[PDB]
Amino acid sequence: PSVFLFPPKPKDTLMISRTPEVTCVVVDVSHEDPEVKFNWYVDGVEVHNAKTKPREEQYNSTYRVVSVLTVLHQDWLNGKEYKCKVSNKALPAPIEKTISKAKGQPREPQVYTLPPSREEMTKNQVSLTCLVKGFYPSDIAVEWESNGQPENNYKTTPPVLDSDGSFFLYSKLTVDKSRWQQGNVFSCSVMHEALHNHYTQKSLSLSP
Amino acid sequence: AAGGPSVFLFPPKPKDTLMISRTPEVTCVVVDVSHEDPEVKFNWYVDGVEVHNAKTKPREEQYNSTYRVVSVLTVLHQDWLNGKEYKCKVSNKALPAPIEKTISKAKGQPREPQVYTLPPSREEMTKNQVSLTCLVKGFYPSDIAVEWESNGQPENNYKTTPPVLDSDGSFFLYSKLTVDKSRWQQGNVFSCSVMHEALHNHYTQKSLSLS
Ligand SMILES: *[C@@H]1O[C@H](CO[C@@H]2O[C@@H](C)[C@@H](O)[C@@H](O)[C@@H]2O)[C@@H](O[C@@H]2O[C@H](CO)[C@@H](O[C@@H]3O[C@H](CO[C@H]4O[C@H](CO)[C@@H](O)[C@H](O)[C@@H]4O[C@@H]4O[C@H](CO)[C@@H](O)[C@H](O)[C@H]4NC(C)=O)[C@@H](O)[C@H](O[C@H]4O[C@H](CO)[C@@H](O)[C@H](O)[C@@H]4O[C@@H]4O[C@H](CO)[C@@H](O)[C@H](O)[C@H]4NC(C)=O)[C@@H]3O)[C@H](O)[C@H]2NC(C)=O)[C@H](O)[C@H]1NC(C)=O
Ligand SMILES: *[C@@H]1O[C@H](CO[C@@H]2O[C@@H](C)[C@@H](O)[C@@H](O)[C@@H]2O)[C@@H](O[C@@H]2O[C@H](CO)[C@@H](O[C@@H]3O[C@H](CO[C@H]4O[C@H](CO)[C@@H](O)[C@H](O)[C@@H]4O[C@@H]4O[C@H](CO)[C@@H](O)[C@H](O)[C@H]4NC(C)=O)[C@@H](O)[C@H](O[C@H]4O[C@H](CO)[C@@H](O)[C@H](O)[C@@H]4O[C@@H]4O[C@H](CO)[C@@H](O)[C@H](O)[C@H]4NC(C)=O)[C@@H]3O)[C@H](O)[C@H]2NC(C)=O)[C@H](O)[C@H]1NC(C)=O
Repeated sequence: PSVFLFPPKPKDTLMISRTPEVTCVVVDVSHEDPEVKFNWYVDGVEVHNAKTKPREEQYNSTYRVVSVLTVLHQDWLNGKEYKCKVSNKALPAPIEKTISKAKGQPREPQVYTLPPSREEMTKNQVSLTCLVKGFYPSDIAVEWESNGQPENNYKTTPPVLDSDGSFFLYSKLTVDKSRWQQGNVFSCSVMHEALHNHYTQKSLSLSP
Repeated sequence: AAGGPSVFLFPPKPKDTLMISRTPEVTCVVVDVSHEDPEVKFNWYVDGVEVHNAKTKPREEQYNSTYRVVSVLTVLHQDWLNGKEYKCKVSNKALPAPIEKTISKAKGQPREPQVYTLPPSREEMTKNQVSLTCLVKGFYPSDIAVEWESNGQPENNYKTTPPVLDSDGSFFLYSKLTVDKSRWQQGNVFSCSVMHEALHNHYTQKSLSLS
């Protein structure tokens, strides 16, 4: 009976309206004995606002069981540690796992939008590029929007270690050449802990 | 022998397979050859046919007090690019049966990358350093080589992202070259070179300069 501990999603830790959650999912719990207790700790203290979802049989007839702990944005961003502690009857030792935010002095990313190259204008789909460089540590969120809705067709590289010890990444958003040619404005939104309000937005549109 | 000698098979480097003036090599490396049983025999096979052009290196002693033997098979660019299988067979009397390893190019229909160069953002023109971007878009499979040069010489203060899987099943990546604002101001020309099996001549080069 083995444990997996998942951290809150970056964007949930960065925007205070959202709810960051730490997840403790126990997998491979027998029919034999299947009951399982969850106790949660922040810097070694007992918390009791965990919402635990009932046992779930897979096809592996083996049961999965999830305890979700809601956390405070500042506690996570300040580096506090979260331990999940699981008590099954199916092994003597109640067994445990910790996580916390990755360490490192925050570095503020620079965000730059780049129009498509003139060679791509022969195609009827074109690429809009968002470059995010100089950030540390690497937990980040990047998204594209237009006129207040999210834009589907994009993909973001994973962070890449630059020469100066900071990270960079690129996000490519693909759109119809027509929408670009009509002067539609597209925004790159970036969320990172070293930004003011943890948020910035840079716009991009067909220039005159 | 540690838990017996063990074998590792290394493919050629992509660039060597793609430029025909370079020499692509498959390398078979055997480690943990005991002092009691120090002889090792390589047999090479390409699509199940033995070849005899391999170049076997002496036999070098490691600090664990145990041997390392390397054999090097030169391969044909087009044989590798056509998907042929390379097979190393290693015999040593510390082993009950000979060990064999197989290697070959990543499979799948090739697709040609498009290469676009993007100048630095106007907002970056405040800083001392600016970023020149090479977008390489739509390629399959993912083995690729991307380099930056200026006046024939490499630049090397650049980083390439790994291939990212795109929505249409192909890959793309970006290559970022960081340059002194002054060299970009002077009109210095920079060039992104790409090597990939679906390019004409396996090669292309896109240039950008100021204005
Ligand atoms: C019975 O069948 C079920 C059915 O589930 C199956 O799920 C997938 C994999 C498909 O096969 C489905 O078709 C199928 O239905 C089995 O359930 C699976 O069990 C395995 C093993 O127990 C788990 O694999 C582990 O995965 C986690 C990370 O998984 C996330 O991403 C998965 C995509 O691959 C996704 O499917 C998962 O749902 C999970 O998603 C997370 O969900 C949480 C909460 O819901 C959420 O917060 C997140 O949004 C989301 N996160 C992500 C990233 O998507 C991982 O823990 C495991 O990796 C460990 O082991 C490797 C060995 O080293 C290593 O590569 C990893 O780094 C990690 O290793 C540990 O890492 C750290 C250091 O970094 C350290 O603590 C440790 O020292 C180190 N080493 C070890 C040994 O721990 C592994 O990849 C599946 O996730 C799980 N599926 C689901 C849906 O839960 C079940 O196991 C079967 N029973 C049997 C065989 O008995
Ligand atoms: C005794 O000593 C010897 C000699 O080692 C040297 O001397 C001692 C005294 C120390 O000082 C050492 O530090 C020193 O290295 C030991 O021999 C070592 O044995 C281990 C295994 O026990 C081998 O590990 C394998 O490593 C390869 C990658 O190795 C490259 O990179 C190393 C640097 O990181 C470098 O040291 C190697 O020389 C080799 O370098 C490459 O060389 C080629 C040509 O020679 C060159 O073209 C390349 O440019 C160059 N590259 C680099 C980066 O330098 C690794 O691939 C293996 O991983 C596979 O196997 C693992 C299990 O064995 C598995 O966990 C992995 O996931 C991985 O699995 C593979 O996955 C791929 C992809 O999916 C798949 O295609 C494969 O089928 C699959 N293969 C397998 C087997 O599953 C592996 O980790 C060391 O290379 C080797 N060292 C040397 C120098 O040869 C020995 O261990 C010592 N024994 C005792 C008892 O002490």
